Amino acid sequence: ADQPSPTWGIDRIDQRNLPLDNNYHTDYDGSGVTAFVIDTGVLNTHNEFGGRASSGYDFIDNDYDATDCNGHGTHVAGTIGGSTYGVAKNVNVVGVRVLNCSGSGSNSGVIAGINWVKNNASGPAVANMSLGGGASQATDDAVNAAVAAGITFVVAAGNDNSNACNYSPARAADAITVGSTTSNDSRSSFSNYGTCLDIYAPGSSITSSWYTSNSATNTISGTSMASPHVAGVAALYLDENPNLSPAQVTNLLKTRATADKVTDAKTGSPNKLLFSLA
Ligand SMILES: [Ca+2]
Repeated sequence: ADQPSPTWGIDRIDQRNLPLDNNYHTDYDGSGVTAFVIDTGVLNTHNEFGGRASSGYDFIDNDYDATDCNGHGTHVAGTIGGSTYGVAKNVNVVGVRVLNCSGSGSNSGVIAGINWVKNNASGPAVANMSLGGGASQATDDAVNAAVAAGITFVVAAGNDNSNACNYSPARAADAITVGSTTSNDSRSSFSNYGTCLDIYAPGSSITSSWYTSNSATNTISGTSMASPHVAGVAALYLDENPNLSPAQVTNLLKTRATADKVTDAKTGSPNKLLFSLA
């Protein structure tokens, strides 16, 4: 399929070179794959999802209603799997709410959400974590264990304009850690960087769904916006080949990535820009 006039992020990922061609081509769509969005919740009824979004668990309220009262998780989820704004337009979306209405949460609750995905994922699965905090081996262990259990984890590098290795789950060995770029292929000014990164993806001024109505959109910036582009492409690859392990997904992302495009990428950063096609 070819989507004309896509938002810039997804426009960027299906081509090697600028300028943007105002087209988002897909050969796959994330069919048969589930993307777990560990975040502020998801507005399941948003027009973007067409029924494909449902609640996993809410660790803020302690119940099964993982609706979004912040917006962040809905935006992240639309980048992964929205009809208009999304990479993988037929993926299943499951909200795992670990962040409150103000976008905050405890290490304990985030770990609870990671474990929940590990224990509940069935079939080809990817999990996205557009969130981070101070270095935590407890958090890293939970991520690494969920990955060892067969779920590809994709996480934001963080918005500190610093070495991403200082933060969890960014530094977690088996996380795919995602830095942010702009529409001219610069590292975003806020993007964390360095050897704990695996890949770069569009993260500045990304348009996607928002929680205020079933048709609402928002345009926001962050490694939190870059992460779901990568999670969405993992879902494409797992539709294409449902037999890939997380390690094989990681390798395929890296071998398929566009090389040597990111300017000001910083010492130790992999100069790899997300590429969605096979
Ligand atoms: Ca394009």
